[PDB]
Amino acid sequence: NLYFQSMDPLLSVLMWGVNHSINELSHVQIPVMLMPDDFKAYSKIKVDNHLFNKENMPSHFKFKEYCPMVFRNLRERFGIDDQDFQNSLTRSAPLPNDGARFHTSYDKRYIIKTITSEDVAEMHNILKKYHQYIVECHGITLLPQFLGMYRLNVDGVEIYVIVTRNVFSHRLSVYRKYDLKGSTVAREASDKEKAKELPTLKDNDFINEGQKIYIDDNNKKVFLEKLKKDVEFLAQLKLMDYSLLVGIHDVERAEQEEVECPLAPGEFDPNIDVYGIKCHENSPRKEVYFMAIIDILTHYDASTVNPEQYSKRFLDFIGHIL
Amino acid sequence: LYFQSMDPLLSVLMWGVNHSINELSHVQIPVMLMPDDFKAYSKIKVDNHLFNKENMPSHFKFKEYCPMVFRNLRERFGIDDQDFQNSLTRSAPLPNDSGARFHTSYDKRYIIKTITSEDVAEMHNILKKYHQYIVECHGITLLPQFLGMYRLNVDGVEIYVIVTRNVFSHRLSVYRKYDLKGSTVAREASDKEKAKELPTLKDNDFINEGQKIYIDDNNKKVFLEKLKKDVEFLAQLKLMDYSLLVGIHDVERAAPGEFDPNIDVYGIKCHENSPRKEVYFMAIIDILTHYDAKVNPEQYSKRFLDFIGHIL
Ligand SMILES: CC[C@@H](Nc1c(C#N)c(-c2ccc(-c3cccc(Cl)c3F)cc2)nc2cnccc12)C(N)=O
Ligand SMILES: CC[C@@H](Nc1c(C#N)c(-c2ccc(-c3cccc(Cl)c3F)cc2)nc2cnccc12)C(N)=O
Repeated sequence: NLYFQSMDPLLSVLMWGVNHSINELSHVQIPVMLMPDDFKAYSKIKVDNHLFNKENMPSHFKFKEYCPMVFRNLRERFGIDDQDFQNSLTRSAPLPNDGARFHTSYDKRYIIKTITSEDVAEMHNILKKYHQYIVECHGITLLPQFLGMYRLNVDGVEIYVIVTRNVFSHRLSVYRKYDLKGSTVAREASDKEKAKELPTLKDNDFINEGQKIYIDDNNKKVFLEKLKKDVEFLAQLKLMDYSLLVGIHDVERAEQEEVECPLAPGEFDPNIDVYGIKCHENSPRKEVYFMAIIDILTHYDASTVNPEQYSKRFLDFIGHIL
Repeated sequence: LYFQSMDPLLSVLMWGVNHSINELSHVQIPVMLMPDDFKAYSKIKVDNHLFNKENMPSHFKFKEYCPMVFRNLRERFGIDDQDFQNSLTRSAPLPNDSGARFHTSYDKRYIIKTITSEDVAEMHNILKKYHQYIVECHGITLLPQFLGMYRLNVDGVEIYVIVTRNVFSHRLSVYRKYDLKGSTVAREASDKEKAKELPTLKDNDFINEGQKIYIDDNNKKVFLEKLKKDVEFLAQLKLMDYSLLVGIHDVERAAPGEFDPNIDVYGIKCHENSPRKEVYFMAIIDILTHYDAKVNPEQYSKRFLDFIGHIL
């Protein structure tokens, strides 16, 4: 059964705190609708164990959840059941990707990131507009899905954490990934980065490697129409420096790595892998693309391009590569 | 389940038991308890801002004493942790009446009583010997079954709480109830006490009413043999001032007269030749008075056993 053990005590507190948060909400009514107070709310928990569970958990920790009712409503609006979320974040420890550091949930559904107190403050600044935007697009958006936000304290180490939905497939592997922005001199992966297993490539890598993305005219028009709305919303909030993250699944590469070791090859569940787009019938390779916006929370007040200019250049760059 | 109550302390108790048991489901059942488990505790302090402001208090603390020991006790007494959690939280405990106050779980399986910090210290003082006594008698005893001990804090007020098992049936009504000590001293329920629906009657009430408990020779032997061993243990811990609690169920006022002895563990049916079809619920309560509060514990125990033997 579930002990929340880790060598990383901050991961043990995160798994414990998500378990607690979700069980607590099981004892709080789902309201007709969110109110203003729900956007300034928190729950704080301080645990002090003495000679109790001293093996599998730290004895002294704090866990704080920001606006629990709002993130619960956001999970529901993005089609995520709270018990599934709880199992994803607690049944086995999140895995490190190894400042660039992130974790993935064990089942690769969710991304966990350490954020600053400035981030948390900016999150509260946008949370009402973000929530209403999610309402009006019926949860259909390329924006990050913010699913939970927490503060952890153990051993005198304080961190803030955000949980988002993975852009990539929980099952289909990515052999190539790009963080894309536009209009940035020398924006390309370092030598050390390109030497890794799965490098995070960037704008000049995408251009200089001849990267194409083969989606049909309909999927392109639907995708670019969402991007425009989402990026216009970000520019209204005065946000900038966001990326399009692009993951490519190569069906025949994935297949050759199985032979070394029921959805058909290249098929995915669009209710789980929500950012997936199939290639068109004339791709030179059978590929599946995963594409969405990440990393939105830079406010213009914090060469300085303005958010209008950033949004136009970004849309122009993505439009010119597809 | 929102743990709502007019009494904030009851919400905290229900939230706390709920949290306690869920937490223990994330903790291994040890091969055996160790000395540290008898000096252990869990503390949680909750501070909510504009969250769950309707059901629950926004600021509270909950401490569980020796959670590993009370979990083991619950198992040794044939109690599943999810049934226990259910009994204490599906619906608020009900107050007996209104120091003498107690609550009953909503399903009448358990007793919840506010105790002093002095009680909490004396429970820690006896708990290793009590646990090892429960091991030795295989959970067969008329002692109080100590199932959980806690400290609650809400809105400036702090209380300590013990949970025990109901001596009485979760189903069968008691029409008559005695607190018996064998004090040759005066022990009579008050006129106020006696005006109630169910008075707590005492030694001299039992004598003056000529109350009879008709048990067959085998049940009485087994019962007095347990009582002897239990009372000799109490005297060895230098505990005194405990009572036999006796509840009488009247079957004719009505299958009638039957009960599950895995739930109502203190039930004993009457002699077939009893002039009334009764069922008796009898066990020891209220053991935590140490002689060091200064008739001695040996004398108390012998005078106690003699009186119970006297009445059957
Ligand atoms: C390039 C990104 C990296 N992987 C990430 C990645 C990160 N880091 C993120 C991510 C980025 C930034 C933030 C974030 C920062 C500050 C404040 C707030 Cl509120 C935030 F939300 C959260 C999550 N999301 C991903 C989604 N799916 C797949 C891969 C992803 C990688 N190297 O592959
Ligand atoms: C006769 C007393 C009352 N009913 C009680 C009753 C009480 N009070 C108790 C009880 C008494 C004392 C304590 C107690 C005090 C101090 C410290 C510690 Cl550690 C204790 F455990 C706990 C529980 N147990 C009962 C069991 N079954 C049926 C009726 C019961 C009643 N009036 O009916």
